[PDB]
Amino acid sequence: MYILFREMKNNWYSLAALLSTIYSRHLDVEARPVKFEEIKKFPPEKTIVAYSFMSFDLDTVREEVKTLKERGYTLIAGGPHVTADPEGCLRMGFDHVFTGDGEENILKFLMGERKKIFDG
Amino acid sequence: MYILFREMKNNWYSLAALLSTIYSRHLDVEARPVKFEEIKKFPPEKTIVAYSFMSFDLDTVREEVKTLKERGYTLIAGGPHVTADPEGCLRMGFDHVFILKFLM
Ligand SMILES: [Pt+2]
Repeated sequence: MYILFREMKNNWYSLAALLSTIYSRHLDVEARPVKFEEIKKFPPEKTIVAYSFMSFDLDTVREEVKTLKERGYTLIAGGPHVTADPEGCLRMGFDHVFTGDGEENILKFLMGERKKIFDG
Repeated sequence: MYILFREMKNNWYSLAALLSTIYSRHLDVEARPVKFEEIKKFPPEKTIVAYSFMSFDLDTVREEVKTLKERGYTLIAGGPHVTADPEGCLRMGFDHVFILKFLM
């Protein structure tokens, strides 16, 4: 009772750090949370979608990815699953994947680093 | 330019069946999706924290479980890694593992 809470991981990046760095480094980037029905309010040419999921969700992720790729977005992903078999996620349609901690690696990506796999 | 984050938000929470209640039913019980670096401001005596995690990041869970328990927070848990060896998650400092029956 009395104010229940939630914690999830979704730890593969640090949001606060990400927003902080985008702010401090004067990058041109807009980070927003999104439900799949949300977009395309955003042009795929200018838009990157980042994914985090468990070993589950793999069937609907595989579906959402193929759709979003058909609509010509850029897809990156991280989290507990992506850490193990990042190659599958790459063969799943993701453009760039991030194993382990991707807090620093994601910033390198936004700054132009094109690696298919960012180690963590 | 635009980076959009898609969270899957899988739940052991039995949909809104168990959830939509704490909103609807509970005047004295409160629910909301949240994250860390928060939960600090909330009173430890009253607050419940429901963790969801994999075998990965099990060090961060333990580390946060050490801080929150020392501060007095009551922590619950559920998930794939909580399912397998809940006794381990219990020794980790979680008060109960997996819902509406408990909150009463
Ligand atoms: Pt999880």
